[PDB]
Amino acid sequence: SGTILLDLAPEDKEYQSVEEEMQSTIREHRDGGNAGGIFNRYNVIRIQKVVNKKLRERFCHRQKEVSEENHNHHNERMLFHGSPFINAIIHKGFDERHAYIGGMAGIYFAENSSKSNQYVYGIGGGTGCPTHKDRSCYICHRQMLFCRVTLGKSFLQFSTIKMAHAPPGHHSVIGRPSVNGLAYAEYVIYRGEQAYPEYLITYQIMKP
Ligand SMILES: Cc1cccc2nc(Cn3c(=O)n(C[C@H]4CC[C@H](C(=O)NCc5ccccc5)CC4)c(=O)c4ccccc43)cc(=O)n12
Ligand SMILES: [Zn+2]
Repeated sequence: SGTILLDLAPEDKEYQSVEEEMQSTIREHRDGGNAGGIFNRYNVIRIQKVVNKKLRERFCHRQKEVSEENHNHHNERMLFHGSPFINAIIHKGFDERHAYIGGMAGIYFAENSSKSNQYVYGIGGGTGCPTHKDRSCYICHRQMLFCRVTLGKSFLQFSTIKMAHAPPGHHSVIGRPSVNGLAYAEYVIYRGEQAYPEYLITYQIMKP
């Protein structure tokens, strides 16, 4: 792989920062918690920093190109990603060519941890955890990524993003919340090199 995983200690500001971002972005979802489960907070088991020389080279190369195409600003954002492919991603990086066989074009990120949690076991939560088939499992360890995402010039729309590529002049697409539209933001990129899987978070949802 070339990937090293570095464990962050709970007493480190960096761990605490990531956990705070995860905990403070939990929101109530319009499915009544069906996809991701019913919870008010997570139990964070472990937070690991993902290091891979080649993946970083690719991410930094693309970031420079995007910066050049966007008035010298790459417009990086930290965003959550949840999907059943976390293990592949930390070793091989993001690969947009897998967007079809996954269930979708595009790689999707959320600014709310709880939105990404809805997707960890699949679209709509799939059938939940492998062991108990429970989308609201309080026992099984879940994983999500908190990633660096190069957004460049973002195309904003108040509708669900279903495009094949970013529009001309843009590097990402954001589906924006509105009245009678989306409830939470979703961020899409169309090239794997525009995201780096920086933090791997292992966690449980907690029963209220
Ligand atoms: C509506 C919606 C809102 C907010 C978030 C959200 N998140 C997802 C996550 N998700 C997803 O992005 N895909 C497409 C990806 C294509 C890249 C692929 C990947 O990089 N694989 C790595 C790799 C490298 C080499 C070799 C093999 C593999 C990961 C999945 C999904 O297909 C997906 C599938 C199930 C659940 C969430 C998914 C979706 C979404 O609709 N979101
Ligand atoms: Zn379970």
